[PDB]
Amino acid sequence: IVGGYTCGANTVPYQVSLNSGYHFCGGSLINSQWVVSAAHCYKSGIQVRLGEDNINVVEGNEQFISASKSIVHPSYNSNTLNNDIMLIKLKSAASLNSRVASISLPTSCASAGTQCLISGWGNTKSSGTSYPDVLKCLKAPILSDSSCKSAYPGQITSNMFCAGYLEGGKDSCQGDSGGPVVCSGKLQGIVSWGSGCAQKNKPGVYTKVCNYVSWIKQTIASN
Ligand SMILES: [Ca+2]
Repeated sequence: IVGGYTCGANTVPYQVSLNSGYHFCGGSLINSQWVVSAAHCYKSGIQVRLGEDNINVVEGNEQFISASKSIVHPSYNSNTLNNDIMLIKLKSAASLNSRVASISLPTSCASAGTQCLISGWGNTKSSGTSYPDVLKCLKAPILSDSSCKSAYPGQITSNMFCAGYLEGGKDSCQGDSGGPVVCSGKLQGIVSWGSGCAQKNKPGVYTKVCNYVSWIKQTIASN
C-alpha cells in the first residue's frame, strides 16, 4: 500500500496472509473454512496465516492453517487478468472471535463514489521498494466505469473496477494482490492489477466480487 496508514493490530480481522515460506499475497476470510484471493496468486503449498499484524513476529493472535484445496475460477485468463479470483479451502476450520472474523459477501454491487478500505503488506513506495512488516490500510473511492476505461483503454472488462485517486500518490501495490476491498462492511473487490503503483491517471484495478457470488456459494456448497 502506497500512501496509506498503519491499520493497527487486528483491526482488519478478515485479512489473511498467504505464505509459501514468505508472504506473497493477501486474501479474505469469508467463512471459517474458506478464503478468497486472486487467481494470479495461485501456487501449490499455501499456508494461510490468520490474525496477523507483524508478519515477522509471533504476537499471539495468529492461526496458521494449511490449504487443502485451491480452486481458480474456471474462466481465469492470465493474459488479461479477467476473472482474477480463486477460492482456498482450509484443512481445518479457523477459530472466529473479534480479532479473526469473516467478511460478508455482497448482495449488490457497489456504485462509483462509495468509499472502501483496502489493506495489505505490499510495497509502500511508487519508486523503489520498501516492504512493511505490519498491515497497512488505505481509504479510497470506487471510480466511475468511464474514468476507469479512459485510464486503461481496451483493458477493463465488466468483471473489473477501478478504485483510488487519478492524481496518484495512494494505491495498492505489489504484494497487496489478492487482498480485500471492503465497502460498507461487504467484500466488493480483490486487489488485482495496475500499471505501476500510485502513478497519475493509473488507478488500481480490482476484481468485481459481486459478479462472482453465485459461483462462490455454489463452489463452497459442494467442496
Ligand atoms: Ca505475526
